[PDB]
Amino acid sequence: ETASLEVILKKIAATIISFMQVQKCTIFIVDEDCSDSFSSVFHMECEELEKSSDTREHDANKINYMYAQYVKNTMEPLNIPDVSKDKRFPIRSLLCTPIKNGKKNKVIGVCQLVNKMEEGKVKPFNRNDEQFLEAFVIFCGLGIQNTQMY
Amino acid sequence: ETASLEVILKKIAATIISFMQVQKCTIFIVDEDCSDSFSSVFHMECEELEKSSDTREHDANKINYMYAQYVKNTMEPLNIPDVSKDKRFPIRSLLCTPIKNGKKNKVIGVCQLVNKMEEGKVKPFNRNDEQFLEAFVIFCGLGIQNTQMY
Amino acid sequence: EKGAETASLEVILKKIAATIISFMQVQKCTIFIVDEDCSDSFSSVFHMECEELEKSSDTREHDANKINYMYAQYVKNTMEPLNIPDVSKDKRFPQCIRSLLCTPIKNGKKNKVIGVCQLVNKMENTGKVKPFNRNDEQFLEAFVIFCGLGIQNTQM
Amino acid sequence: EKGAETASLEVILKKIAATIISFMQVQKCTIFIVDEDCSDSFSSVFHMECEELEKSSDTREHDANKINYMYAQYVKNTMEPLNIPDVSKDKRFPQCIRSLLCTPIKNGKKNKVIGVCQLVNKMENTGKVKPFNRNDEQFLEAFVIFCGLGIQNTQM
Repeated sequence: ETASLEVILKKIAATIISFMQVQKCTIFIVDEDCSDSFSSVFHMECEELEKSSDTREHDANKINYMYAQYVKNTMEPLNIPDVSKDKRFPIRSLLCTPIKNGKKNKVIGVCQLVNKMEEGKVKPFNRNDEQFLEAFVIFCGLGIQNTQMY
Repeated sequence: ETASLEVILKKIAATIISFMQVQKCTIFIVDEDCSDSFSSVFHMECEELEKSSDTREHDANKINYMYAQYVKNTMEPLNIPDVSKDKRFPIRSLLCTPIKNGKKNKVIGVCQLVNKMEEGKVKPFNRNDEQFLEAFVIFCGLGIQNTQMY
Repeated sequence: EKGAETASLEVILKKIAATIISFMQVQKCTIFIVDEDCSDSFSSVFHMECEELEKSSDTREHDANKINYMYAQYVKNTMEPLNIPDVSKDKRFPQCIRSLLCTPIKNGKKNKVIGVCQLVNKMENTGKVKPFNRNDEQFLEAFVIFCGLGIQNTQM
Repeated sequence: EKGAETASLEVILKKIAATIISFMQVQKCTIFIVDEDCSDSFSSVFHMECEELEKSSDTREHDANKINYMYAQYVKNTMEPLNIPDVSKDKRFPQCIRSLLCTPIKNGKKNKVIGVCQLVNKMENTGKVKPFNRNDEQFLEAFVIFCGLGIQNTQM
């Protein structure tokens, strides 16, 4: 049914982004019931958000970069089951994990993930997702380092 | 150099989104010069934006859905070289193309693309991109229709 | 429940191989899962590959005459798609069955073949291989139109 | 300028085949570009494929003993990676060269092999095949750790 429709939409966006070299794609599907509206609105984006002049410094100050510094700033996963209801900071569930380096020198990046979903609804990130993300950034860290030293 | 670094970042985000079933991913790379800031911030997302109750009707009214209705509402590509400087509507370059149906029955969707880029900078969408997008949505339209009738 | 964990795994294996290929720049990836039931064997061997088969500059005239390029040849000269249900059972071209759908890629003006798209073994959710149907044929006919444009922009 | 349009094309061809595979659910895609220089031949044949090779339930014990599963076997029993520069030139395992990097996938606790990752033909920008180096080996060693977790979550 619509699960199949929601899968094509993903494919179409990823494909168009690949072939055209655009940052954003949105697929609007005319709602069959209300022709004025959209039954599905599938969105995707890819972007390098900083090509500036530390102007990048001041961008870190911003409220959506919060959790990133919090994790760079702890060396430890941050896990927020429902963000609307959360009381440590002034879009729903969020996992965010330090990308560390080769021989645990220090921290070289952060993975934020937003809205784990159900294979369904939006969901919290569990200890098992954490463990998976932790194993994932190991190779990432090692890939990121190669693209400079070489 | 950083072009290679900007490519890994894309791969990492697409991969993490694939494996974890999240909507948003952001890869922060600690700026080597200012440890407080981010040298790169690579962002990606995938989302179904409407699972509601036409509540979807009122969502069409919104200012970022503008151009979508404009194209549903014309049957013709819309092409805006620099949006900040544009005078037809109250993020920069934008192409937006109707997804039509099998035997040109009517319109079943819209592709918005934002920010063509250079293989470099952000760029306008040309007549050639249009022609390419026009040929692209033909198979899309035919794929979208299959996931309902079947 | 136990066929539900196996379709799962295939998905992961494909993701794995696609991910590693993309990151590593290799032509071929094969992931073997050791059979839990006895450790001397593999319960899954998931293969994926990616490569350009014509790295030679003529010497291609000879290669084009290979047995495995016949469908391609047939579609190119004929200028129309070819649909075979079971490549073995077929009589004009000299168990587990194989299905084939081969479609021409044309120039905008549709009077000349500029390439060909050959697809093998349409699949069902972990289902068997099946024949390509008319929607399949319809769909690919629409798909190669934008392929032609892509390709042509590239040969500038 | 004219080798610049050819690396371009390979990129498009890979994108095409990946796109069509993904949309169509087929195991194999081959895109042929008709040689502009003479229409009887193909100047590019870009192949990509995707499939599970063990669809049988024992009968796998026999399959695991195939010649093309030896590296896999060797890595699994040995429990450590295997790196071959030119699979032909190599003497323990019974031109255009082939390079091979095969790494074990382990359980969290690292005392048992649960699968194996075999990579073939590391490539250079349209460059030739080359040997896998130590970074290659380092990188894959880090990559399979998360593979193990993925796989295991799947076998619940």
